[PDB]
This record gives sequence, C-alpha cells and structure tokens, in this order.
Amino acid sequence: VSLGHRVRKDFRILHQEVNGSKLVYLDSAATSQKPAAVLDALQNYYEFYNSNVHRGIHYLSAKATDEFELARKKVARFINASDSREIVFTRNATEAINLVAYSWGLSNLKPGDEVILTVAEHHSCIVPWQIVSQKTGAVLKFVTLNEDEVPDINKLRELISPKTKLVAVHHVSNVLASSLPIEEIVVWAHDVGAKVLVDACQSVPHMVVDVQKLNADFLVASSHKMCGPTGIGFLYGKSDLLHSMPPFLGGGEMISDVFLDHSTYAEPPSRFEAGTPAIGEAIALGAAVDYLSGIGMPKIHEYEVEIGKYLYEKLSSLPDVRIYGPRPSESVHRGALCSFNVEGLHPTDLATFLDQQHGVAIRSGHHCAQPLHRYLGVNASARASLYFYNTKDDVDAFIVALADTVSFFNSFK
Amino acid sequence: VSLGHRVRKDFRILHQEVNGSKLVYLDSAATSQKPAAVLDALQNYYEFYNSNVHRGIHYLSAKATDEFELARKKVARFINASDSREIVFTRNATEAINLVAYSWGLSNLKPGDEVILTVAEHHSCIVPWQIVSQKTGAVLKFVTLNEDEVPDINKLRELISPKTKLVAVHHVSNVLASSLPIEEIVVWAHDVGAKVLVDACQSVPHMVVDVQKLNADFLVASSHKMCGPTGIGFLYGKSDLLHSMPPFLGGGEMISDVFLDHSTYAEPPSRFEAGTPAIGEAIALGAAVDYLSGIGMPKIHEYEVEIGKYLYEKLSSLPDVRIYGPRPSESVHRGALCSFNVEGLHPTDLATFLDQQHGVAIRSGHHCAQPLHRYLGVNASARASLYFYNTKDDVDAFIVALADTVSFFNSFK
Repeated sequence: VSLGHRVRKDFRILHQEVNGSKLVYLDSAATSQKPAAVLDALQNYYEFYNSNVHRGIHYLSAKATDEFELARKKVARFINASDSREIVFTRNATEAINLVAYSWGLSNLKPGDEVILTVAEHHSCIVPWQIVSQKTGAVLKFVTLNEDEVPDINKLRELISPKTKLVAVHHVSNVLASSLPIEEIVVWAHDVGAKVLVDACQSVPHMVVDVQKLNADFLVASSHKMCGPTGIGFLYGKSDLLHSMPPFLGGGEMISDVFLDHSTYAEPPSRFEAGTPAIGEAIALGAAVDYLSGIGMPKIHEYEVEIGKYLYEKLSSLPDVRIYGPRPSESVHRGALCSFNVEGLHPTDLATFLDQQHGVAIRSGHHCAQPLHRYLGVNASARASLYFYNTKDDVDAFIVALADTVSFFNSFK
Repeated sequence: VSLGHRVRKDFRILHQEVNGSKLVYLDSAATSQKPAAVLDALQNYYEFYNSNVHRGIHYLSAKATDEFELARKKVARFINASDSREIVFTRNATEAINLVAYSWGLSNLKPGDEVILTVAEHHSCIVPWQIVSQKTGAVLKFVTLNEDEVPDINKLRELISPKTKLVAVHHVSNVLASSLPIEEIVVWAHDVGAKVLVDACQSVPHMVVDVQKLNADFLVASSHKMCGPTGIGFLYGKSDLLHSMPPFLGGGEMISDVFLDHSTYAEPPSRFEAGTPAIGEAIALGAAVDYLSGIGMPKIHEYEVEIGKYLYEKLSSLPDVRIYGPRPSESVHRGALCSFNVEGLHPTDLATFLDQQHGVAIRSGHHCAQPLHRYLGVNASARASLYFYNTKDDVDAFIVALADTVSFFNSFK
C-alpha cells in the first residue's frame, strides 16, 4: 500500500464529494490539507491550556509558554538550525521576506548595491525588494531562463560581483517545479560578501532542508503549505545577522524597557515578535512538523519524485499539452507539480470544467509569478500540484478528466 | 441564573483543576477563553473546506473565499463600519498599529509634527510612534494623569494644536480600567486637521463599539481578547484614508500587476493583505463575533459593569490594598479589571502563591504599560481581569484566596 493510500485516512477533507464527484485535490501548491494530529493539537491548545505567553506565572500560561517555545525548537530541528533562537514567527513566508527587506535591507543596501533574483520569482520575493530598491537606490538584477526553462545558472554566476549584496531566490519554483543549487550559490555569494535569502516555501514541505548544509543566511517558509494551520510561517536567520538587525514591528513583548522618550529592545528572536503571537497556530505547526517527521522527509520526497514523474509523463502524453519547466531525468529534479497549457484553450475554462463536472481541484492563473508567465508568453497557466496524500489513482482520474475537458471545449471548434 | 453561570458550560477550559484546586481564571485582559462554537468553526474549516482564497475557481476555494469575506463583513458589522472594505486583517492589534505607523505615519509626518498619547498607553501604541518619531522628526506629547488616576482630559485638549497630526489613544485602559471620551476627542482633533487612532483592544470585546458614532479615523483590536483565535486582529480605517495610504507589506494578492521593474497595487483592503492570510482564524473570528452578538453586547457590558463593581468593592475592602485608576460611580465607569498592589508585598509573590496554592490565575508585571507603572511609582502590579464567563463566585474565591496569600507573606514579617 503506497504512502498516499496509507495516509489519506488522516485527512478528513479528502473524503467528500464535490459537484457530484469524488473530490480529487490537486492544488497543494496553493495550500495543503491538514492531518487529524494537527487539528487535534490545535483543539487541545484552545480547550485545555490557552493563555498568553511569557511573563505569565500561572499554570495555564506556563504550559502555553512551554509548548509555544517547544514548537520553535521543533521548527529549528526540522530545518537543522543550530539554535532555536534563529527561528522568528510571522504570519507567512511573505511577511518573513518583508521582515528581511525592512530590517536588513533598508539598513544595509546603498545606491548601486545589487540584489539578484530570477524571472521565476514569486511575487512575495519580488515586490518587497522592488520597494527596498526604490527606497535605497539599490538595483535588481534578474536572471532569465535557459532553453530547458530553468534559471540560467551560468547567468546567475557572472551576475555575482563585489557589488552584489544579496541573492534572493527560490529553493524550488512554484510554477516550473525546478530547483536551484542553493549550496553552490551561497558559496559564490559569500565569496563577494553578499547574503543569500532562500525562499524555501516549496522545499520545506517536500524534502529534507538543512540550513547549515546550505549555509543560507536567511530562509523562509509558510505553515499552510506544510500541513500546518494558516496564520503562521517563519524566518530563519543566522544568529549573528539577526543580532545585527533592528526591529521591524514595534510594541509589546519585543522590548526590554519602555520609557516615554525611548525604548530598548530584546535580543532575537523576541526582538522581531511584536505583541501576542499566533500561539495556538505555532503549537499546531509544531504538531505538523512532528507529523511530517514521523512519516519521514526522505520517504515523502522519494514518494513525491515517483508521483511527480508519473504526473509529468501522463500529462505530457496528451497531445496539445505543454508543461513549463525542465524535463525530469537522472540529473534534473522536479517538484510534484506541473504548470501547463493546452493549445487554443484558456486554463480558466479547463479548471472550471474540471471542478464543476469532475470534482477535480486545480488552479488557473499566474500563480503569483506574473513576470514568469510574461517571459513564457502567456497570461496564465493551469497547475496540478501534488502532496504525499495524493496517489497514482488521483493522477489517473485527473488525466481522464482533463482529456474529457479538452474534448468538450474542442467540440465547439 | 447569572450570565456567567449560563455561559460557563461553553468554555471547556474553565472546567479543570490546576495544582489541586478548581481553576479560577481572572486573566482575560491578557487573553480570553474560547466557546465551543468558535472552536467548532475552526475545526469545520480545516476538515471540510480549507483551500487558498481569491483567484481560486474550485469548489473548496470558492467556499473558503466566501466564508473569509463573510467574516470580514461580520467584523465590519460588529463595529458598525460603513463598508466591509474598511476592515484589514492583521496578526494582532499591534501589527495594525504598526501598519498605520509605517504606511500613514512615515508618509505624512514631518519634522515638528506632534503625536499625542497618554502615559497609560500600551507598548504597542508607544513603541511604533517612538520609531516613527525617530525616522521623521515628529514629536511625541504625553498626557499625564489627574488626581483620579485617569489621563487628564484638560491637558489632552490643551495639547491639541495646529502642530498636532495624530492622537493615538486607548478607548479603555488595560491597567486603569478607565475610558477616554473618544467621540469628543475626535471632534477636537478633526478641528485642527489631526487624525485619531483608537486602540480599542479593551472595548471591542466588552461593550458596543460604533466607529461611525465615534467617527474615528483608525481603530484596532485583537481576536484573541474577544473569544477568537490567536493569530488574527484587525485595523479599521476610513475608506478615503486607506485609499491614500501606500502599501506596507508587499507580495502576493496585494498587487494588481507585477513587472520586473515595478508593481501596481490593489485597492484596500487587499492592498494591505500580503500573501496567504490567516484564513481559518478569520473565519473563527467571525464565529466569535456571532457568538458575542448572540449573547448581546449590551447584555455583556451590563453584566461586566455589575461584576466589575463587585470586584472593585470586595478588593478595596481588604486592608493595605491600593487599586490603580478611578473609583466606580455613575459618572465614572470602569472595565471589569483591577490592577493593584498590597502594602509591602511584591505582586509576583501574590500571583505565584495564588496560582500554586489556590488555582487562581492572575497576572503580575507592567502589563505592557511600563511608563504608567513608573509614573505610579512601581515596577509592577497584580491584575485580576474578568470576562462574561466569570461570576461573583469567582470574585469571592479570588478574595478569599488573596486574603490567605497576604496573610501568608505577612506572617514572616
């Protein structure tokens, strides 16, 4: 019995009919579904020991604080951070990138300083750095794609110079499904004194991530993509860097002392956590980490490689389909998603008919990567994305339904 | 059957023993407990229709989006906002104040411009304005207290001048339990062209709040204090004002278009909601609003006035107790909390012993109001804070336990 067939039971939401058909959920890149263990953790928090954290003294507050801080350690261990104090809790990866942009970027970047991104970057990795650029006079250098539709790594390399102060790029693309060799990139960046921010939203849920191995300076991720609740994510940052950084959000809990004329600030990570945090959600994220760890991230990744390949092979066998990004092989890895279009058909029509007539859930749009879609010559793409609760059966159902959907719209032509 | 005795059943957490004693929770000003209705909403979201929101098409996504936006309307209705688009979702009131500080403050405050606050302000007010002052040359003006330990309204009004750009003050104080005449203050501020930001963290959970009546420009609150989940809060802002303000956090969803060289931004509230929001938590906050509305905010306020008065009377009857803030009267209304100290005893000792020996949960510290405590001549106070699930029996138990605790520490003297 495959991994997907073994774990499906844990995810209550998968066992329903939508629009008359068995639900087939293929939108995990937009957000993931939650196992009972995580939901249980969340309910247990609110039912039994909810109270505000830090400075609290009383039994419930002490327990809430202990569990909140243990969750921070769980996340630390998940990505192999050396110290749990290098983990900062935010609402999502987006806010975590903004934290870096405001706190680190506004205080380190000077006119002429260069920040390197790729054209495949998610909006949350583009927009904050545009804003910093506008404020500091720093300039964004974009890495275009090669013929295999992956960021041109040769074109990344010679972009790195003594003027480069930051590289901010995906670990795995949410559209192309391709990866970047972060570890090498970090070496090249450090060689000129530049820092590296890793947008790890599509790697943290799906494969082993070791921030000490990568040696990345910053790393970001969202709970909602990794079986955890919405409303929380995190910033990993090297202790020495966090310590060098000024506060972003101000208020309760992040101060040491407050006087009328000025305040002094706590050390990281508290320095960066203003006011009452998402306590229950942090605890449930910890439960999500325990859940994924229990299955095992190597196991999840090997399973995803298999179903990902299966999806790619079956999808690409349909005529008139183009799948964006690299071909899978011995050397080139793909995440378990495919972004695609079908000749003469609008992906929104595909997604709508798939949902309404077949109960298949995919997404249509630019997937927060508008310049990428621009570069590839389209305004939108259809995207089917998998997680470890999906099965080859799901892929088979998708392919049958997609073939039907294409047949339907082509019948009027 | 009193309100507290009728609703206690809804709150699973109150029915336990801690340290061998029945729990008596008197720390609702730090955070509130959650009724089953709210927890059910949260669980139902994750089990049945979790999916990312906006741009989604498929059945679960449509439902999640409908419920997420319906929750925004529930909040807008709760505070009588004229338009649901005047509600912006944040992590907490602290972030909402920071949004105003960064987006409105940095773009509108010039050297010499003044911002008025009181010495009783929460840190999440004080710190963001301090930082804005440091960046813009603006100057903070603090309102001191009068003989009745309430911010001196005469001094407040006299500070209002052509140089006043913002008044940022609490509706109700989280320490003093006193309120400010916000509607009146708004009139004086608008007459010199200043804006008013209302820190409504301690009013929204406890009394009818009507932003059109107050006519305030900004208002903030946190979900966790009003029977809702941690991880979400909101900014209310006049539509015209929100439209004039630049983006704070950047990334997905808050954009209209993204190009390599620049981005255009959505209109409010989307403009200020970057990346995947706390979807489940917003929906549960809507359930909290429904739950409070079902009881009735007038019933709640009337009940709190009764038990607040009872607590004040019983507490002030104990020798050597000093309660901070104004005395109850028909003129002066207090929120249902008391911050206090006992002659010669440290409040941390009182809180620790109350918890360990009596299962009574209160808080000791500066309650994020360190300048207020400094003003009053202490570093910390004990605080007992009630909500509508507390009863006169709870107050009785507190008073019995407090007298014991005082007796214990004074026995070594």
